[PDB]
Amino acid sequence: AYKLVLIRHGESAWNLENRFSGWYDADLSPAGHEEAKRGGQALRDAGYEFDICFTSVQKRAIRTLWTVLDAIDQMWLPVVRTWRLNERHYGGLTGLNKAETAAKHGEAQVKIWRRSYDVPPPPMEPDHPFYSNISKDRRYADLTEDQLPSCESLKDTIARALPFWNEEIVPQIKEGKRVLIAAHGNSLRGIVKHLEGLSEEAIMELNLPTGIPIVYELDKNLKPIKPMQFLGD
Amino acid sequence: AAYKLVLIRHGESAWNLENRFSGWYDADLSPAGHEEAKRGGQALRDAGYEFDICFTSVQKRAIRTLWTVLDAIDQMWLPVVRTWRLNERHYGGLTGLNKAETAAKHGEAQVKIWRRSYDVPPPPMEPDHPFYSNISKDRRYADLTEDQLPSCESLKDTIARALPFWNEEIVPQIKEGKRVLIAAHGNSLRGIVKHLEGLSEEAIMELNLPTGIPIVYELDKNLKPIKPMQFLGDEET
Ligand SMILES: O=C(O)c1cc(-c2ccc(F)c(Cl)c2)cc(NS(=O)(=O)c2ccc(-c3ccccc3)cc2)c1O
Ligand SMILES: O=C(O)c1cc(-c2ccc(F)c(Cl)c2)cc(NS(=O)(=O)c2ccc(-c3ccccc3)cc2)c1O
Ligand SMILES: [Cl-]
Repeated sequence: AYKLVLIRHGESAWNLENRFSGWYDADLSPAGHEEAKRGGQALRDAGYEFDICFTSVQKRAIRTLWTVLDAIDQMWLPVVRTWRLNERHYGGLTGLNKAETAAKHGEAQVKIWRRSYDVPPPPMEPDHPFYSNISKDRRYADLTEDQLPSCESLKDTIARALPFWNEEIVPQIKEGKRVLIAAHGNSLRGIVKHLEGLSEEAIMELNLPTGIPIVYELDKNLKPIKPMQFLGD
Repeated sequence: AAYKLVLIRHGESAWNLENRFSGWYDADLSPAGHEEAKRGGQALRDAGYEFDICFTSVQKRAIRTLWTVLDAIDQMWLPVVRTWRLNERHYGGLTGLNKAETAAKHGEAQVKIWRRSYDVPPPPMEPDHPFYSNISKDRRYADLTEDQLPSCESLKDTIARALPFWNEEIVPQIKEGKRVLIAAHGNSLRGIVKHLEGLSEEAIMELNLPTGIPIVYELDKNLKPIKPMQFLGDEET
């Protein structure tokens, strides 16, 4: 029975997890850092051991992983970072709070976006205050023109995450390597969807909690042999 | 020049404060060591340095130094490669002894021999050593052949197992134009400086690298330094 563990980072600075932070590289808030500590301590009290870690290229996920690896005295582990595990790209909405989103686009369009699986929000355009900050970030310079999103539907997000799971993470798990994934709600969502074979309506309802380890036990075909478990209280 | 390389040696560890031999023991930075790294990182930030790949040991006092630097220069997203081959020199049986216990037990003449020689290792870490299993049975070394896992190391041993990693895994990255950062330890960095500068044994044994301070090499396309190593920081530092 393979053992797999996911963790989702906690709160970021300037309330950005409630402002469609997306591909903006918001750091963790102090509270989010503390959550990561607690998730780490939990993994330590339970004596978990990993052999390799996967994360995104966004600092709030990376710091969550650093914090965890610190807590469990495993900062020596190999770490692979990939843009394919980034949070969903929210296009023009990146940085808007809920009221500003409604004011600028109207309630009807917002609802359709909230509930649609393959309707992207509007793309982030060059006068967006995050446009060059994200799309001209060195860390994406190896991405083809069609790989760099200006916006993403949830389906887009999953479609770009799944290839990295297939080609990079599955082979590690199959070799018996205990894997830890520190990433974001919507990239984790694609992994949980493909694991449990969930529906679009189902994955759009799943609300993964932040800062607590998410344990999977999988059979020899990478299928869950029970539901997901949490670690802590 | 064609290429630029940055090295950094970690600062003070918890066992430095106890003046104990660490070697492969995985001692964490002291708070002052952590601040050293923050200043080093800040010096890299103020000079606008950019990297593409990082290499480090599997010892937390180097890894945390690298973490602290990547944080300071806002490049936490960079790929990072960890390897035992960049570990501090293994001090064998002296591991965990402090200065007084070492002097008391072995005397000045024998210690002076050890300090001044290049290919004379200290006594091996025997299985009844108090840190034998904490180090030699630590699972981070499970992939090592019985020949690779040292019981003790001369400086020549440490450089001999460091240089293969620099030839096989760092040189290709450099010749590929990747801007490299190595965060490691005094004696593994000694291997690299010895190789880059063609220094003699006598010279390398006399070389003490500053800690928590960015060490900058300007290399030509053959990886030959074109000037002496430079340091980044304020006038005093
Ligand atoms: O003034 C003196 O009489 C004098 C005496 C000694 C001395 C005395 C008793 C001993 F048992 C030994 Cl081993 C050395 C040392 C120095 N200074 S030193 O040569 O630079 C020197 C510093 C430190 C270490 C050391 C470090 C770590 C572990 C073990 C030894 C060895 C040498 C003296 O000026
Ligand atoms: O850098 C070098 O190449 C170097 C290497 C050695 C050395 C090497 C192998 C050995 F087996 C022994 Cl026993 C010593 C010694 C000195 N000089 S020293 O004065 O003797 C000296 C020794 C040890 C400490 C120390 C001990 C514990 C914690 C923190 C510091 C300080 C000072 C060197 O400059
Ligand atoms: Cl890392």
